[PDB]
Amino acid sequence: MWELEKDVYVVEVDWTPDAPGETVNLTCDTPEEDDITWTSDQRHGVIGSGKTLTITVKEFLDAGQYTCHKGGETLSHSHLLLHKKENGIWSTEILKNFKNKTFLKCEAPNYSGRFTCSWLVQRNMDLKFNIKSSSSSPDSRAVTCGMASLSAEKVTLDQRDYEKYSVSCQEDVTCPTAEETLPIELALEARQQNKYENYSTSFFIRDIIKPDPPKNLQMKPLKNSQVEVSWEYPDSWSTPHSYFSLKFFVRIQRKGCNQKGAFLVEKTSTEVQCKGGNVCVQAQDRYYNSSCSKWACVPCRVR
Amino acid sequence: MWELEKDVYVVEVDWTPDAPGETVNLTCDTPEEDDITWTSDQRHGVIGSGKTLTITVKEFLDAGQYTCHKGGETLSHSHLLLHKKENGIWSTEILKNFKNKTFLKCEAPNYSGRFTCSWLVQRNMDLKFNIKSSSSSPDSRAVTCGMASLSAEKVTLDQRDYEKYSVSCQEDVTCPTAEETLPIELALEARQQNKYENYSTSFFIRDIIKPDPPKNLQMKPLKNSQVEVSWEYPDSWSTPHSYFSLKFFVRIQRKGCNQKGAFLVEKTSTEVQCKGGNVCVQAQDRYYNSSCSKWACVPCR
Ligand SMILES: *[C@@H]1O[C@H](CO)[C@@H](O[C@@H]2O[C@H](CO)[C@@H](O[C@@H]3O[C@H](CO)[C@@H](O)[C@H](O[C@H]4O[C@H](CO)[C@@H](O)[C@H](O)[C@@H]4O)[C@@H]3O)[C@H](O)[C@H]2NC(C)=O)[C@H](O)[C@H]1NC(C)=O
Ligand SMILES: *[C@@H]1O[C@H](CO)[C@@H](O[C@@H]2O[C@H](CO)[C@@H](O[C@@H]3O[C@H](CO)[C@@H](O)[C@H](O[C@H]4O[C@H](CO)[C@@H](O)[C@H](O)[C@@H]4O)[C@@H]3O)[C@H](O)[C@H]2NC(C)=O)[C@H](O)[C@H]1NC(C)=O
Ligand SMILES: [Cl-]
Repeated sequence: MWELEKDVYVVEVDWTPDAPGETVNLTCDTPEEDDITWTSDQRHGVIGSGKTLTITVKEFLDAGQYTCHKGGETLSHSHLLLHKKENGIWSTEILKNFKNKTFLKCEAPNYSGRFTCSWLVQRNMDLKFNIKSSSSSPDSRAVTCGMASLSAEKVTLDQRDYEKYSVSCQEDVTCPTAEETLPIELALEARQQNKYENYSTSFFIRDIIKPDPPKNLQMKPLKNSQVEVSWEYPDSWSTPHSYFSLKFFVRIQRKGCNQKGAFLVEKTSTEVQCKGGNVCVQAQDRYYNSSCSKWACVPCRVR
Repeated sequence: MWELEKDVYVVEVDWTPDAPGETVNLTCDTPEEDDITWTSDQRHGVIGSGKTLTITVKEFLDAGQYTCHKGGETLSHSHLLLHKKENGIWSTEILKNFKNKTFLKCEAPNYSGRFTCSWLVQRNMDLKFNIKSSSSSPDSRAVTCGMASLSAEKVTLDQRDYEKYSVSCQEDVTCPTAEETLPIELALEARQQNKYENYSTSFFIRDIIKPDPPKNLQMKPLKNSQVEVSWEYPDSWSTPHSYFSLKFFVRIQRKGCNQKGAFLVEKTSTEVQCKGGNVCVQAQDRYYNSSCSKWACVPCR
C-alpha cells in the first residue's frame, strides 16, 4: 500500500477473482504495546490484538476506519482506501466520460494562464476531489488549483443527466505571449465511499482557448432595410488586442466550433440586410484553430 | 593579479615607464619541496629555484608559460597574462573600432531574443575570445552565447580590410510584448598571445532591430505608364505582423538608414513610373526608430 495523507492510505488491489488479496500491516502510533485492540467500522467488535495488525484486503469490507483501543479509550485511527485493478487496468468507475471518451474537459478564456477543468460524476454521494500538477519536477509547469465545486449546469448524454464538477486553476509562471514549449500535466484524485481513482490529462493552454461571447452587441438600424451590427472584444480576453486578435463569424438565423455557414469579419462591426430573423456572432482566436465562443445574438428589427 | 582559469592568471600592470611593476608569487603545486626549478617560454633556461618563485612583472617578457622542473620531469605549469593600463586607462588595442567608435556591433533580425554581436580585429594571430553576461546577478538578463567565429566577409575601413568575428547569442527569458526595462549587459574577454583586454556593451533588443530585406520584389507592368512594385515581409521577421508592423521606404535610382530621398509606404506594394533605372525598397520597424534593413532592388523594365 501507499500513503495519501495523515492516517489515510491506499491499497492497490487486483480485482480479478482468482488472484489473492494483499496482506498489510497496520501499526498503532502509541508508546504502549500491551492491551491494544482494533475496531473497524465495517465490522462490529474487535478484529485483532497487538500493536501491529496484519490483515489481508481484497474487498471493500476489508477497508474503512481501523481504530485502536486500550483500557476503553481510543488511541489512534487509520483509514484505508482501495484502488481496483482488473487485467492490469486501473478502475475508472467514479467518473462519467464525455462523448470523446476523455474524463477531464479543460478550457481557458484567455492566455492569462488561468483555466478551468470539469468532469462528470456517475453518482453524487460522499465524494472528495483533489487536483494537482502530475509532473512536479524541474522542466514542468507550476499550477495552483482551487477547490472543486458542483456546477448548476447538468450535462445530458444518451438518455441520462449526469452532474458536473468544475475547478478553477491558475498557472504561477505566466508570460501570456510566450510560445508553449511543455504541456501542463494535471491529475485528479477522486475518492468516493472508500474507492480511490485518479485521472490524468496533458494539454497546452493554446489548445484549450475558448473565448467568451462578444460583448455589447448593438443593432443600429441604419437604412430602411440595412442595420449595422457592432460588438467589442470580451473583457475576459487577453490584452493587447493588437497581439491577441480574434476573428469573428457572422450569421443570420430565422429564430467546439459549429460551422454551418457564416461570413467572416475581423472588424468589430458589420452592416447587414436581414429584414427579420436574428443576427449572431461568435469569436475565435485568429492565428490558431481554437474553439469558438458561444454565439451572441440580436433580433433583426429595422425601422 | 587575479585568476582567469586553471593555471592561468591576469596581472593588472601600469604601463607608464616610471612606475614599478607588480611582484607575484608562483608556487609549484606539488608535494615535493626540493630540486624545483622553473623554465619560461619567454626566456630559455632556468630563471628561479625553489617551490615559491617571486617575480616582478612589468613587460610581456615577464609573462608566458612558467613550467616547473624536477629530476628531468615537468611538474606543473602556470600561464600569465597582462592587462595594460596607461595613464589609468585600460588598453583597447586588440580590437578595431567601427565607424561609430564602438567595438561591439550587435544586431537582431527580430524580437525572438536571439541576436548576434560582431567585432573587428587589428591582426589575426593566436586569438582567444570569450563572451558572457557582464552582470550575471539578480536584476540582470540571462543570455547564453555560443562560440565566436571569423566571418568570410572582411570589413574595410579607410583603406584597411579588417577581419570580423561574430557570435550568436540567445536570451533565455523572452516575453515578446513585454517592454524591456533593463538592458542586456554583455562583456567580451579578448586575448592575443599574452595580452588581456575586456570590452563591455549594454543594449536593448528593441534598439538593435535590423530587419532583413523585403522578399520577392516583383515588378508588374501596369497600364500605359505605371508599374506595380510588390514585396513581402521577410520570413525572418517576427509574427504576428499585426503587432510587428514594418514600414517601407521605396526609391528609384538610375544606376544605418541612409536617406538621399525616398517616399514612405506602409503597404506591401506601390505604383511607380520609372521607365528605366532600379526600384529599391528597405524595411524599418514602424513603432520604433530601429535600423533599416538592406535595400532589395529590381531593375525597372
Ligand atoms: C495515480 O494512481 C497510481 C496507482 O494507484 C499511483 O501510483 C502509485 O503511487 C504510489 C505513491 O507514489 C507508489 O508508491 C511508492 O512505492 C515505492 C516503491 O514501492 C515506495 O518507495 C514509495 O514510498 C516511499 O516514498 C514516498 C515518497 O517519497 C514516501 O511517501 C514513503 O514514505 C516512502 O519513503 C511509495 O510507497 C506506487 O508504487 C505507484 N504504483 C504504480 C503501479 O504506479 C499514482 O502515483 C497516482 N497519481 C496521482 C497523481 O494520484
Ligand atoms: C575587466 O578587466 C578588469 C581588469 O582586469 C577587471 O577588474 C578586476 O577584476 C578582478 C576579478 O578577479 C578583481 O580582483 C578581485 O580582487 C579582490 C580584492 O583584491 C579579491 O578578493 C578577488 O579574489 C577572489 O576571487 C578569486 C578568484 O575566484 C579567489 O581566488 C580569491 O580567493 C577571492 O575569492 C579578486 O582577485 C579586481 O579587483 C578588479 N579590478 C578593480 C579595479 O576592481 C574586471 O572585472 C573585468 N571585467 C570583465 C567584464 O571582464
Ligand atoms: Cl482537455
